[PDB]
Amino acid sequence: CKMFIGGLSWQTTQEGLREYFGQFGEVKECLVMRDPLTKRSRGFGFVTFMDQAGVDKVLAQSRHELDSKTIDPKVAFPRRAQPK
RNA sequence: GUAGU
Repeated sequence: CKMFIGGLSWQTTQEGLREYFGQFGEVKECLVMRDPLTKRSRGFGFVTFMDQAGVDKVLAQSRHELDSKTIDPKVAFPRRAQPK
């Protein structure tokens, strides 16, 4: 599982991602790659599902939209989470 | 308003 989420609004948050992505399955993780000085979302983030069956639905649907902006969700390039 | 560990 795990997906990159492009085309977001500058008003989108990772709680707002969970609010939209909870329609396809329970999310295991959500992120928005925002600037900490200007609070701009950069127009993108990430979401992980508790099962692949939520990833399957997000790929199978032809269009997505959050805060009146067309979003572009896709399979995430592999990475390793760091402990803290 | 589009690539993170």
